[PDB]
Amino acid sequence: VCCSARYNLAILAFFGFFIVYALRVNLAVALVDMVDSKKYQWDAETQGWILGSFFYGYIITQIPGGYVASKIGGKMLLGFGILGTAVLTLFTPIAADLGVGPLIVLRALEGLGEGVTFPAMHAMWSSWAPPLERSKLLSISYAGAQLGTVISLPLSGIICYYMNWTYVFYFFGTIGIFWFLLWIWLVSDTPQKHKRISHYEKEYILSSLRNQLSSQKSVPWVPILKSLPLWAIVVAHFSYNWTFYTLLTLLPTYMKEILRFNVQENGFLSSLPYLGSWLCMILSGQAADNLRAKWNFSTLCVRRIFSLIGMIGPAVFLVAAGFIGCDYSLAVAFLTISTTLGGFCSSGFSINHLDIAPSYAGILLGITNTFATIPGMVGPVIAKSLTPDNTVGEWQTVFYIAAAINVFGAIFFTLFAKGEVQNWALND
Repeated sequence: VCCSARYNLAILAFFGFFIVYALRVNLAVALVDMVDSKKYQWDAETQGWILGSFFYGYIITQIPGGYVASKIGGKMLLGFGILGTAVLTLFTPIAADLGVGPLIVLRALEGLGEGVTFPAMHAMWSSWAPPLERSKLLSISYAGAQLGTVISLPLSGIICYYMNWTYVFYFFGTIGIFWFLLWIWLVSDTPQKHKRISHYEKEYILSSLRNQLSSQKSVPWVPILKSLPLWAIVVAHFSYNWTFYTLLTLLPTYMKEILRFNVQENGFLSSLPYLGSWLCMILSGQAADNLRAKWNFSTLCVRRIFSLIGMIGPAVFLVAAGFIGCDYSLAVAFLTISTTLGGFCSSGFSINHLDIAPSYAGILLGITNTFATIPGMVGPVIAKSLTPDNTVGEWQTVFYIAAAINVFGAIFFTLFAKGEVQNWALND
């Protein structure tokens, strides 16, 4: 039944991430319409910092967000993070008028508010998803970001065409509040707290989670930081984020500067890879859960297979993108194929935090994001320093580096990953 309580939560989280990512993306396309050459005379560096200061706040509140979510539950953290994002987005037109400093402060506040949503959602699923249904539920929850980017890219441009650029922020921000009103009303942080959950569904979920939750009184920080299986996930996530920062920022820039294709202006062709990623995310979660449920594959084997696919497969196409030459059509094809194969990581390492320690998945995902958000802020300078002459060979070297990092991460995860609850997560 589609209207079951846990899938209702999954759909609501899907739309929450859709809204948050649409809010995040629409700035990148409203900016080009408001900058000069009233219009604001911000150069390339000022625009880059306006865009990138979000992550300097996004990084900070990952581990604290996970810890607080494990202590009190994720409902309020997620709801208020997304509400803060929306409300602060509503003020972007004013902050732009005060000046660069106020706007960078606003973006940093958005990042701080938004840092807790992912660890909070993991800590929320640690109480809602039965072990043999995590792949479906988490995939449905996190495909919202992909669909949000897909819908935000063209619709914001349409709004700017028919309305002033401020209405983009107004529209998405008010939709954020209208979603928060549903989140406050329809969702609870645990099945025992749910107001409408049927008796047998609660019994089913609690019975499924009965022997995986922890009896411990306090977080095992030392075991968490000492466990090799966690560092396997960290190494996988860092490599994945580096590879996809490359794929979705540098490769479009490669097409812009070397091939002169200007994909950023086309719009729809830019959203195509995200649509493919959304569809593959959902279907690879479905297939990954079926493999564990019906065919009786070991969880670790499924994680290994899907991580190897979703990491190594994109590497080959990313490397090929440097050899395609003047044909930008096949460059777009490789971008789309790589971003589509990227969906398997939604059932690969991206879920393994719950697998190795469900009771502390919030903290584990907080640590993993704290490590994996670094590439999104170190890549700009690396690319700037690796392509001084801006020729095909330098971009080929950049793609070689990205593919090498991706393959090393995939191999490390394959070697050192685990798919069963660690003993340090069960009892003192």
